[PDB]
Amino acid sequence: MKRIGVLTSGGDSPGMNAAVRAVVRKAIYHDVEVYGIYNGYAGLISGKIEKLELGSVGDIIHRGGTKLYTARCPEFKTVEGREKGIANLKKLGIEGLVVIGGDGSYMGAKKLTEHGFPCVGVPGTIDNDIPGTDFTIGFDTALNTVIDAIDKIRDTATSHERTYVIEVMGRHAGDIALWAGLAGGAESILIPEADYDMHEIIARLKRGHERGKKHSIIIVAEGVGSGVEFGKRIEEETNLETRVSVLGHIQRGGSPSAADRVLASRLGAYAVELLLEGKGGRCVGIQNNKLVDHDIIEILETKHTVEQNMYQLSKELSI
Amino acid sequence: MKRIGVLTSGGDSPGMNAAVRAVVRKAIYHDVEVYGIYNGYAGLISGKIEKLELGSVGDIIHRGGTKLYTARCPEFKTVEGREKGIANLKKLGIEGLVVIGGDGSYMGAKKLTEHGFPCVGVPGTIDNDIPGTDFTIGFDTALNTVIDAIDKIRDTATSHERTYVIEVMGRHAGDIALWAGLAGGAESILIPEADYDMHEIIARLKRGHERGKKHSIIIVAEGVGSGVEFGKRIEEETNLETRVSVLGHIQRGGSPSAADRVLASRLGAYAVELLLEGKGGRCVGIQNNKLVDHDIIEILETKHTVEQNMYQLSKELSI
Amino acid sequence: MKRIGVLTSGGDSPGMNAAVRAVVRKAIYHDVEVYGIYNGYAGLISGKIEKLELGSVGDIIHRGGTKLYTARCPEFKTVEGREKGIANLKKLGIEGLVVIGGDGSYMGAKKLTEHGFPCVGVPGTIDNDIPGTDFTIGFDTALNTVIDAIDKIRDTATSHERTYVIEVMGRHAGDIALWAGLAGGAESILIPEADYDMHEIIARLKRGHERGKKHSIIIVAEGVGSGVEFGKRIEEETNLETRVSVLGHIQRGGSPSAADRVLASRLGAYAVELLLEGKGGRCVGIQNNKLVDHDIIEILETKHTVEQNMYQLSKELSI
Amino acid sequence: MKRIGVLTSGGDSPGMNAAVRAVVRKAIYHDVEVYGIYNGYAGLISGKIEKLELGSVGDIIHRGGTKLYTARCPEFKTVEGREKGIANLKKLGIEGLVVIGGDGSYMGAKKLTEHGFPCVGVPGTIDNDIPGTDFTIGFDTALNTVIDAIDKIRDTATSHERTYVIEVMGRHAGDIALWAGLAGGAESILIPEADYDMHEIIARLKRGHERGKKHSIIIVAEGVGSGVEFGKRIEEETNLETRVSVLGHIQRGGSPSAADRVLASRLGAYAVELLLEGKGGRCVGIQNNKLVDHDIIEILETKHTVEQNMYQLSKELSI
Repeated sequence: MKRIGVLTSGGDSPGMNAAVRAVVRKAIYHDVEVYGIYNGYAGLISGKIEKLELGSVGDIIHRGGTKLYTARCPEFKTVEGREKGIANLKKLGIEGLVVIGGDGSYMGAKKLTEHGFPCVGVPGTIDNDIPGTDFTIGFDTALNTVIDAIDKIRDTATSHERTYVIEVMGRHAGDIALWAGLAGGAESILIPEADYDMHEIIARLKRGHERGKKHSIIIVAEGVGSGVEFGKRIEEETNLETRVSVLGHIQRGGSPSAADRVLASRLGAYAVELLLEGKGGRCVGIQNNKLVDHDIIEILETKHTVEQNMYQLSKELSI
Repeated sequence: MKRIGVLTSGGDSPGMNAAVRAVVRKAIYHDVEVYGIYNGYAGLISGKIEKLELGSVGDIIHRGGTKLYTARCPEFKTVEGREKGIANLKKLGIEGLVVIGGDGSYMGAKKLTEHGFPCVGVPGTIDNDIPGTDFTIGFDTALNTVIDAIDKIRDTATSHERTYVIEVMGRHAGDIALWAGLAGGAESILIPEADYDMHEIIARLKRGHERGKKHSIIIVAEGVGSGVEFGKRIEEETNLETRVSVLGHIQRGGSPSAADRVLASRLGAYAVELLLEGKGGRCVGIQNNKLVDHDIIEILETKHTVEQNMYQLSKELSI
Repeated sequence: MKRIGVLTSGGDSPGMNAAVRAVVRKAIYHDVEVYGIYNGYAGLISGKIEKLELGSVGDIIHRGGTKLYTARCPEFKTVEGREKGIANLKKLGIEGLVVIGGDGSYMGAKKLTEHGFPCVGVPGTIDNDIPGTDFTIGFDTALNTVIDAIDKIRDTATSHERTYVIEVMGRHAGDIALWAGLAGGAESILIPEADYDMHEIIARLKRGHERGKKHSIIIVAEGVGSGVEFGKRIEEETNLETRVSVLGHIQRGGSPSAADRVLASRLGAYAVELLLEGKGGRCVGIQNNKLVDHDIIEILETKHTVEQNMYQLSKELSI
Repeated sequence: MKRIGVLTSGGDSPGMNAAVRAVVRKAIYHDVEVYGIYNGYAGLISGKIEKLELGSVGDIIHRGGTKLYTARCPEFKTVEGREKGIANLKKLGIEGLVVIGGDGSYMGAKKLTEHGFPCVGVPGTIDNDIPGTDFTIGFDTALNTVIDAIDKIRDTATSHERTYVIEVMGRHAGDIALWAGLAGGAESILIPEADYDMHEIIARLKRGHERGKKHSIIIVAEGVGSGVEFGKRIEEETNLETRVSVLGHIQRGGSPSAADRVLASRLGAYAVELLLEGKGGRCVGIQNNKLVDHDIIEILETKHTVEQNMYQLSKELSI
């Protein structure tokens, strides 16, 4: 292989630039040309595609977002859109693709592999919800964004002796909520993977202000519901000054943590390695602190777990 | 004067600990005892009041919030509550008070001055809306909190070529919005002090994506209305992927900037100075980069201004 | 067991407070009293020891440093000092210790175990150089402190087209330098575990400014030598504007990352678990993303490794 | 005037990009072309000069450093180099310059003004040492960088009960040291503008550990001397665990504070205003919180002051 393409799709995550940078530098190390495909899969159709040179990735490792941009491409799922896509690839003689992003995106990449264009998938999402990896690029950075906000809310909650409900992103996964709750010492944490009881939660909360906890923080993964809901249902059964904050899209942006930069660098180079190796339809990741890769289809079946032993601990440390 | 009290009321702001620390150290420098009154004016009634020693303020300069806590005291406005308050003061022989916080709080302090208890007011609020000062303690820190969030939203807005409406606090004042908009290069800024036109705003926004601005940031002071409102009214007349984020209470918390620490230190010591000087019913502040103090009643009349020359500039730099 | 003690010794690391908080809450969860021993082992001698209550650990999870303090105790290594230590323990009926900190500290804890006081060791150091764990509490936070400083130096190095040598801590281990070099995209990285050639480094550096790299960052673990030394030996063979910066003790302080909070919470609670279990002379940690514990003596022999596959990568991505 | 040029020289400072962005947008607002001159004055000689478009300044307001780069140009001081400079300007028909940076740089701009090329100077330096302005672009951001490092050192100094000497930049001015010392609650502050006594400093320091201050922070402007020097002379007369840290070039880099963005935006636009007005040989700034401009030569004579009333305060709050 002498020429490959690279793109980012799904929700952007911090560390995507560091991955792109890694795919480019690693390929050029091996005398392979790399083409930046812009706007996710929507670039395979518009043909917005450009050679990426060394100087192209020379000031991005520390930058949030993706310099290739990202976009939803239903067009590409159609046989028509798909072949417009393939035709643009052949046209530039691109032989393989590294796809960086969500689990929506791993489908486009197995499709292309079956049509002669080997693709390797790279997990980019703050949600930490891609199978085949303990960790996705942007998770760690998200966590730091969250705890930073929580730390600031604790200052005001404490000064005013108020209780706060904080909604975190995560889509359908409780990892952000679970790790950020733990890390911020939240009185309770609500996540899709583990049962909660709202009465047990009020209870823990009255028996905190009894003993003189004046303030509390409750963490709610957006995958369980709305913080503005939980906050009111709480104000009712305690008649107690409650505030809600919905952190929102800040969780997505920002210069990536050291953890995410290293992860993106390691996985991006890894991906190129397998492409240049005759492997296609694989995704890479980190499992048990070891770099692994997997047949994509084998593991799109497998369902996501948080570590329950970590949820228990959050209960034991909140009392 | 040999014994004074100090308290924080209204919304807490970062830098309040640094002010308290300054009031305590400055008084003790002058052989004056200081008493920490907890829970704002609500402590003058409960009598939750404690001598503050040097070691009391020895690890707070960098801490957000107020270690004296703060609370609303309608009780204290009543003649009854007020005299319970006065009685607790006499009881401990506290002769004067430094009051740190909002403009609600400057009233309690003029009241006490007329009843023989000289009080000096110190501007603590992130809103920057206290007359007698160009700047209030916590403003600068708020600004940094805001631009930090904006910087993170710009990463995702840019990657996805989306337009964002960001709601900032400020109560009734546009200073947060105005300074943060400018500082983040917002396409437009909505503030109570200056007229905006929503059509002029859509216009500036179509004539941006014409020339190929894929993304925009619009800043809305909460004193003009709801970002979830503006965001939808925008989605309608552009049919264009709009997102809203309501920053919320993070703007209130967090370790204070260097600017706020210095300001709080300078004003807190200044306040003690005037108390120990036979001045009462005064507030202090910084005007034209000079430390000043003012008869409170003379200037509770005066109405708040942003700098309009700074609003113009924001228009000229957004086009 | 109904009563245990906890202390921090060695160099302090961010996340030590979160570990202490976890040891306290986890033990109180199980109806076990906990005593805070201050000033490391020097507290077992002075008897500066205090019961720790729930409210004791109620505002520290996000705090850098150790609220129990830490100090070197040669005294304690002596039979005399040691038995003054033991006598204070019996005096308060403390039956076991959780020891949080460096590998110096694991010796004190095996000593106590042989003298009827079961001790469990917990890895607290930014150096990431404790055997039995892939990661030590404070490493991740150190990394972020480093990359943050690097990011700032890159700004000025880039603007002025200068080359910079940056010395990072790590004692005898290259993990900080290795991970932070990778994460910051350093042109080269000098670490004790892997050979470097200074001429190969000048070479990579001339062949960078040939192709128009105006600026470079070189990372030096303090365990290989002095940056002020490498910088000059570089200025000589290139006659090229070189700057050195020695990051220093900032790498030790600061509010811990989400990663370090979680790690410290998990390992702290884990430690209590084994103490309360009849296990002594063990240290815990995380290996292959799994919580593990080890006979201390078995593994004080084992020698530290960085991941060499990660050093290669840094070479491949710098060219 | 229809065509101007803009460049940055001297030490780079955070907020220089925001100033450049402001000069460009403000001129284009008025139908005036702007040319980016690269590498400071060294670009007037090499002719490395490029038209700057709107999209040129579209993603820099939040960026540290200068995208125009900066360099020392002794060549330009020579009549020869100077006229190669002028010839490149005429060649592109550039009629005026906005010069952003140090006080070295204000000389180049008065020179050009006398040779028919009106120039306006804009204060860009972290040192806050440019006459005609209370504040220079990058100062505020420097302060925050410093206090952030101090806050981290306090964590470890406190945990270990050590005393620390911290050297800060500032060249010949004590403003960084003075403001950051105040803001960090330093035990003492050494600055060129105010006398210190080393024995008075040891004294304050023994009478601190008498009363049980276990740790202290001393701040030294690099313009008074070396921290590694003060630290040793302190270790001698106290025999007390002393540590030195030289913050270094981190103080120069990093995304600018909200304060610096606003200042740079305001002064940048202001500069263009005067150029387009027939004013030349002027520099702008902020004095008594008011935007002002000054004949350059009139005020290169005037000598720099810190506010002494602010140094006193630091003495009074440290005791």
